Amino acid sequence: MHVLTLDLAPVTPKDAPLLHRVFHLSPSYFALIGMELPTLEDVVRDLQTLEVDPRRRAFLLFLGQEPVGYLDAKLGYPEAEDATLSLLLIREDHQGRGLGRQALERFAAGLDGVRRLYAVVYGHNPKAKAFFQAQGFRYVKDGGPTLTWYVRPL
Ligand SMILES: [Cl-]
Repeated sequence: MHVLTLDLAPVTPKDAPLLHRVFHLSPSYFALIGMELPTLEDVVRDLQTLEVDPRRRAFLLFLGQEPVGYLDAKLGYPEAEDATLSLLLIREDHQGRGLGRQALERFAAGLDGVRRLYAVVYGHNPKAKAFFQAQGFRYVKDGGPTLTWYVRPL
């Protein structure tokens, strides 16, 4: 059986163990960007940091009770009127079923009053670049060797 509708649950520091597990079930992403899997202590610290920023919009992605991804954006960056998506991750066993597109469309639906939505891609990740272009994000610039910027009007 399949749950179809993806729920976007706002993340809090008590979610650290669940977000840790999502990252640990996504090893290929961390290898691609040249990083060890995050420690639980690292995930806690990162959640404490986003907790105190009123403009961060971060979510665990749920199918029923199962955490199957993570979405992290910042309103008001690069400009006050815009938003930027810094991470969209679907757990590796749930990739290729349209959940990335669903998460993006559900998130963008909530941004009436925002002007443009940027996405920043880290490292040599052409698969992610192909995904964002397919969803209507055009290339803006590269941000040095490690970063590439894309944008979609709302
Ligand atoms: Cl459903």
